[PDB]
Amino acid sequence: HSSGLVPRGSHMSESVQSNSAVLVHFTLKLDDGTTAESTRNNGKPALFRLGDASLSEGLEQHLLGLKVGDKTTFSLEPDAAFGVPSPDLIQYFSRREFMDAGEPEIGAIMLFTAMDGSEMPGVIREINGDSITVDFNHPLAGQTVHFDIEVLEIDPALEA
Repeated sequence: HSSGLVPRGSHMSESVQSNSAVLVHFTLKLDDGTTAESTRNNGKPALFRLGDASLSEGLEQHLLGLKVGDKTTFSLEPDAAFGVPSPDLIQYFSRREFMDAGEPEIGAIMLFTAMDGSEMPGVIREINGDSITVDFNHPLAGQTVHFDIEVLEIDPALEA
């Protein structure tokens, strides 16, 4: 063998792979310095799963190769992060469709049920009589995002 290939010592991956589940701490900040999301704020670490389109490819590319205990800080522009916002994700509802959901209020985040029963938040953008405008774009669409990520564990095992 001429590869530099080495049998892996550990029972689990030693560095993040294309399909790893990764327990992390993270902070995600916007250009103005505000914190959009933090594991501190959530109260607990997050599970980042590579290889199933739950993460952007740009985030995945910065996680690949990291080992437990590694910290990385980096920024992503929208095309590598949460994309730019699309006018197609602005949608129109009748006020009566909110009959059981709560009064629409400008700027509120409301939850909506999709056809397959998964839930999606939407932000109330306009209220004009019977017509309610809702924006379903990702909340961080269009933003440059600043990540600070620390790898806690790779492929955590089920507990007995």
